[PDB]
Amino acid sequence: KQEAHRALELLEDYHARLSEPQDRALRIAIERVIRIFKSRLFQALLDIQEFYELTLLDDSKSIQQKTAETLQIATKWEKDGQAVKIADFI
Amino acid sequence: KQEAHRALELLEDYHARLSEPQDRALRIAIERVIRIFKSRLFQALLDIQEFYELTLLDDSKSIQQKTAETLQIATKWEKDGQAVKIADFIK
Repeated sequence: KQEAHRALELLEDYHARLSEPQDRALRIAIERVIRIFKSRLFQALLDIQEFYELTLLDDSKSIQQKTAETLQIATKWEKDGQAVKIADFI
Repeated sequence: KQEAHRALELLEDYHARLSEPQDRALRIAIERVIRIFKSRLFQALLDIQEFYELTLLDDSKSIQQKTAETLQIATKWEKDGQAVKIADFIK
């Protein structure tokens, strides 16, 4: 139970088993959750891809510079639980 | 290539090839990226697990109430997905 790596798998399976017409509104709402979650995951993975490209693959940057940039990215992620993040900002 | 689903794999491979002593500080910094990224993914997965438990598994909630809750969590997560950081507080 509650194997974190399976969380999305289980949500998808719950969706698949929701096949009665009186349950259809819930089914469509869960599809929206699934889409939104996979978009979050995709953006996270692009954070890695963009770091890999801007920093690690750029042979013009010194090891020192690459190290600094590498530390900076992880610090941002580490601080996100205490971050003030404003939806639909100016 | 840049296939998103393999982005962490490629980073793991770069780490593995970064074996010279002058590059060791960068290797250790990359270990920290990998650790922190995995924590981010775990926490995201727990956001699903927590919704699944609280809403979908609770047979005492009507389909209507589960639907309402599911819609609200999508609205919230959509706002979160585009929110911009302005500050963080120590602690």
